[PDB]
Amino acid sequence: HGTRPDLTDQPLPDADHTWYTDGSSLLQEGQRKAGAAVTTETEVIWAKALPAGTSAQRAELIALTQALKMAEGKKLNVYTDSRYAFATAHLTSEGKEIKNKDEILALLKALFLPKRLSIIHCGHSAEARGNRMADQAARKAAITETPDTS
Ligand SMILES: [Mg+2]
Repeated sequence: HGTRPDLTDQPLPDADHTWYTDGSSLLQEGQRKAGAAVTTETEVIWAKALPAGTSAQRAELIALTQALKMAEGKKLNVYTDSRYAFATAHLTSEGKEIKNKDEILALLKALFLPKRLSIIHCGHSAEARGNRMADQAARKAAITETPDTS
């Protein structure tokens, strides 16, 4: 499925990591704030504010890419509530005239870092709690932290 032949959409039965990702972009009194995060069901393992103006879609790609990078050499089940990020990870060919070009390139390269990988798209279950955790962490970073650029 996609550029990476063994990529599955169903959870691996023996993953080393089960992570949740989210990218956020909120309009706070006319100012565009953004953030991204990677979490386990209950703990934040990476989160940061992104440059002013960063769109939600761009932030979503950045978060998923970070998860892939941190899981290099391991078996990863990673969740995303972004249809856009999920679909992008399955692209096999695209032109230069596309939005978020740099982020897409980084994602496509990162797909090959994990030993085994499942990217899953989407309550009171563990997966619902994890997705909610990533959402809260990305929004918290966007609203309460300062970005490294801009
Ligand atoms: Mg999302």
